[PDB]
Amino acid sequence: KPYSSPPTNLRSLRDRLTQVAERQGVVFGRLQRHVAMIVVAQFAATLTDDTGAPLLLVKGGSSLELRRGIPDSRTSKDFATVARRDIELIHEQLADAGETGWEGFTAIFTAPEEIDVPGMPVKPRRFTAKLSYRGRAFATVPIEVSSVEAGNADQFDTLTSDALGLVGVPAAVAVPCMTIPWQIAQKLHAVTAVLEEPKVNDRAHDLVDLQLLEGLLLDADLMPTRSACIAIFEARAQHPWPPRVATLPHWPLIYAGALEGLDHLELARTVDAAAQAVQRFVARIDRATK
Ligand SMILES: [Mg+2]
Ligand SMILES: [Mg+2]
Ligand SMILES: [Mg+2]
Ligand SMILES: [Mg+2]
Ligand SMILES: [Mg+2]
Ligand SMILES: [Mg+2]
Ligand SMILES: [Mg+2]
Ligand SMILES: [Mg+2]
Ligand SMILES: [Mg+2]
Ligand SMILES: [Mg+2]
Ligand SMILES: [Mg+2]
Ligand SMILES: [Mg+2]
Ligand SMILES: [Mg+2]
Ligand SMILES: [Mg+2]
Repeated sequence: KPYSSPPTNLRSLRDRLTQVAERQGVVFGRLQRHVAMIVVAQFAATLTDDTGAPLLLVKGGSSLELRRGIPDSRTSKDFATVARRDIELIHEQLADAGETGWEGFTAIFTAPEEIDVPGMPVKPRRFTAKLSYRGRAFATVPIEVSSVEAGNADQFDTLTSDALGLVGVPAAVAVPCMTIPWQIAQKLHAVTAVLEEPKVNDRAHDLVDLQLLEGLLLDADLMPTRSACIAIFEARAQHPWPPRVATLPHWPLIYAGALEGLDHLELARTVDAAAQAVQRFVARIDRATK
């Protein structure tokens, strides 16, 4: 029933993914995008400095899937990371690791294009991972790499998934990840940001993530989160800490879009409620002491 040898080719792999998808309540595509992200994360985890410390830490929506699992988290198109070295070192090293492969998987990485963010001197970079399995093309994953800010690469947590084990690829998955205080600081800053005149802030989906993150924090001291929020808000030097959590006019339907699939969780069902929940979280963080 569980597979004793790895899949011999892509068809047998897709076929096993679909049997696992139905076997436990997921759409085939969500599970496939998740396997592709696990594979990309394993390529990123082979990038070590001369002490063995990771060079890339996963963040954003990919981190949250790993933390909570597929059923209890938002679908994440992006695979975002924070590097502790320059991209040119990062991009060459991924192509290397992508060529060596991992348990049948191989990857090709398009060229990094700088993107524009006005609060960071070092600009973020986006490119794409074209995955293959035993030679045959498998999936395409957007990647976002950005620079360290304050101490957000100082520590990491190491998350695992057993998705690939279900389809008979037994090797352990262990992905270094940005810690929650810094995920909270970054999403808080992005969700309360006011942008330049061409564009508007569409990030109502971050109000879901911030409610998930507050649960994962549980009853821990918030002093590390407060320190991290102070640090991100000062370094970027856009709007000040503590921010006001403003709802924009198109956000009701975007927010409702970000809740798809999460009926079982205890989350605010409307955007106004979500904003309030996030504002009380902000007030909690700001009051933290010793
Ligand atoms: Mg085939
Ligand atoms: Mg299926
Ligand atoms: Mg199966
Ligand atoms: Mg460097
Ligand atoms: Mg590219
Ligand atoms: Mg710091
Ligand atoms: Mg650590
Ligand atoms: Mg963010
Ligand atoms: Mg505290
Ligand atoms: Mg602290
Ligand atoms: Mg105001
Ligand atoms: Mg909905
Ligand atoms: Mg609704
Ligand atoms: Mg609170």
